[PDB]
Amino acid sequence: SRKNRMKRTVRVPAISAKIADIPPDEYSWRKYGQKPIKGSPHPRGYYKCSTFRGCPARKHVERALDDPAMLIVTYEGEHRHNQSAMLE
Ligand SMILES: [Zn+2]
Repeated sequence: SRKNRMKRTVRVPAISAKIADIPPDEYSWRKYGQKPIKGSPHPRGYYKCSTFRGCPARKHVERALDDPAMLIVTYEGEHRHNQSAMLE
């Protein structure tokens, strides 16, 4: 084997008045069901990235335990998008 990677980042926008656990993205996404984490209450949602076809990748959304306000995003697979797709 040729190999797959997982990366993590934390999201939390300062500018907006209210924090949403389902916030807006630069690109569209598709959502799958949600499943619980044992020992950590906080449902983890499964999402896929939809922007422009040919994009390989899947992602999961999780909430920070430090503070419920911060969001954790785990991306698998690389993302390649066309700027015109946003318009699009
Ligand atoms: Zn993507």
